[PDB]
Amino acid sequence: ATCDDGRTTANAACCILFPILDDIQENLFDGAQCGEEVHESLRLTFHDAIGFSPTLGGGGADGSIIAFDTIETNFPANAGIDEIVSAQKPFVAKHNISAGDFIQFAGAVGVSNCPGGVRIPFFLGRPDAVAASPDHLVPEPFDSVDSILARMGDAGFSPVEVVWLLASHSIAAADKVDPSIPGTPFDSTPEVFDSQFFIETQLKGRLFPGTADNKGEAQSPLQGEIRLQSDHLLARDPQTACEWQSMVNNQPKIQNRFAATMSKMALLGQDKTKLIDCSDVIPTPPALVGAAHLPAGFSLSDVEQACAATPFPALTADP
Ligand code: HEM
Ligand SMILES: C[As](C)(=O)[O-]
Ligand SMILES: [Ca+2]
Ligand SMILES: [Ca+2]
Ligand SMILES: [Mn+2]
Ligand SMILES: [Zn+2]
Ligand SMILES: [Zn+2]
Ligand SMILES: [Zn+2]
Ligand SMILES: [Zn+2]
Ligand SMILES: [Zn+2]
Ligand SMILES: [Zn+2]
Ligand SMILES: [Zn+2]
Ligand SMILES: [Zn+2]
Repeated sequence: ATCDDGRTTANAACCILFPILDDIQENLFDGAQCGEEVHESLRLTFHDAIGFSPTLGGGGADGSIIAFDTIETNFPANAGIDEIVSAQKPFVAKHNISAGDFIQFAGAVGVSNCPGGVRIPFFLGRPDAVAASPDHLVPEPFDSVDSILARMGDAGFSPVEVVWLLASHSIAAADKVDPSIPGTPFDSTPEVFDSQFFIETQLKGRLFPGTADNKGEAQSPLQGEIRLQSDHLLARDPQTACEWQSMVNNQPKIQNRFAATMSKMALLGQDKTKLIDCSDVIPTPPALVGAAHLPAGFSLSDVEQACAATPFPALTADP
């Protein structure tokens, strides 16, 4: 199909997304860059979608975190999310798509700006949200592995899928874990969707980048990087450590599994067969530039290897 401005897409219903794409690329993503608002928009896709429990309710990827922002943004696990919700709200008001569609569209567009990134499958047509998520549905960085895997499993994700989703932490920072050092990233390349997060979380912790007693924080290996306790444990626990290590210097697996599992997450509470595939509106991501490495001065002895079956791969260090 050909849209009014000459751009093409498989289904004509998708044409409405093109002015939305251009607006968010400039005005939410700072000119199609992989910066703060991409990272916050990607976090928003998960905090919207994981509000989904067969027992307790919540409609999953339904825009509830925007439609019922007064309730959801005050949940403790949603600390700091009000900023991206307030930034996205005027776009939803101006354009003619539902909040649930907008949150997943913005997350997919954002990720596509990141070198190494992927085009997350995107489907159009979610109805407006009809309930707020229950509290206590979003995993917290001081939750146990058992807790996190039980919560994610309740929403439909296996332990390997949790690891795959956490490739998101390769383009991510924290503002509320240690409020003395807001904006501190989880890996050394927060504007590159790469395996550095899976490498750097496996290094021996050395320091606290800000203060020393924050709930849900573990020691980091690097000044200028922050480590969550949940990531420390997921990299080391016998249920997940082998999958975690399998991501290291495995860019094709990171890409393939993150895209597939993000699509599953973006469809929680929805029926793909009732929606329209508009995946081809999402931009082509740039390539990695771009090689997996240990930080300068580090060696393989600094890796806390946690997979009994497979030795950690031999990486080189930056000079
Ligand atoms: C599995 C359990 C998870 C836990 C415990 C967790 C925890 C956290 C925490 C504590 C922060 C920092 C919030 C702040 O202080 O500002 C964060 C940020 C973030 N999370 Fe995760 N997360 C999890 C899973 C995921 C998933 C599945 C995604 C996929 C979309 C995701 C995407 C992000 C992104 C992109 C950020 C960066 C936000 C920014 O830069 O402001 N998280 N997460
Ligand atoms: C059950 As919970 C996700 O608030 O630790
Ligand atoms: Ca929701
Ligand atoms: Ca990265
Ligand atoms: Mn942030
Ligand atoms: Zn910006
Ligand atoms: Zn519009
Ligand atoms: Zn509407
Ligand atoms: Zn709770
Ligand atoms: Zn709790
Ligand atoms: Zn908890
Ligand atoms: Zn365990
Ligand atoms: Zn480096």
